[PDB]
Amino acid sequence: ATKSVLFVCLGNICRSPIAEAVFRKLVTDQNISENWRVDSAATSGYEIGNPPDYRGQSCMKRHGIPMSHVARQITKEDFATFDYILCMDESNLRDLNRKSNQVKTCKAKIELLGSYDPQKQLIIEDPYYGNDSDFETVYQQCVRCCRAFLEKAH
Ligand SMILES: O=C(Nc1ccccc1)[C@H](c1ccccc1)S(=O)(=O)O
Repeated sequence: ATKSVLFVCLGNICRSPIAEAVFRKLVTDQNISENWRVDSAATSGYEIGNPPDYRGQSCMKRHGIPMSHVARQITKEDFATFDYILCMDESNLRDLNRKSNQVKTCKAKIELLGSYDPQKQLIIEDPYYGNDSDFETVYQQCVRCCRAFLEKAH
């Protein structure tokens, strides 16, 4: 039975495509990518059609994890098809819950990705107005959370 996860952030050009790429690498490394549908989407329409922010690409290149995506906004269908929708911050979470209540079928469990962090850094903060170190922190959070999520979903 194929499992599925959608990572979600505000623009879908940084936090969620990083989480998506980190997770895809993890399952590929453990020989189970074929068992997973992995994707990412945005709560907003700010960046639809755009590639991941290059500041995030720079970070990912340093860690040797390839990343490619075209930003898209989450849709009503996503709530029906995904097992998990894992988002970055409380604002994302409130929007996703609002949207989920507008559809008939919500298969997805909607949660903060950070709820999986063994180090308990609950929020994955938007690094848009931040510096290199903020992108690195996002990356590290995604690694820790994705590993924990794969090991045992809530
Ligand atoms: O879209 C974003 N923020 C945002 C900030 C201001 C206006 C619109 C979007 C976020 C982002 C962070 C770093 C570099 C690019 C984008 S994301 O949610 O992580 O993708």
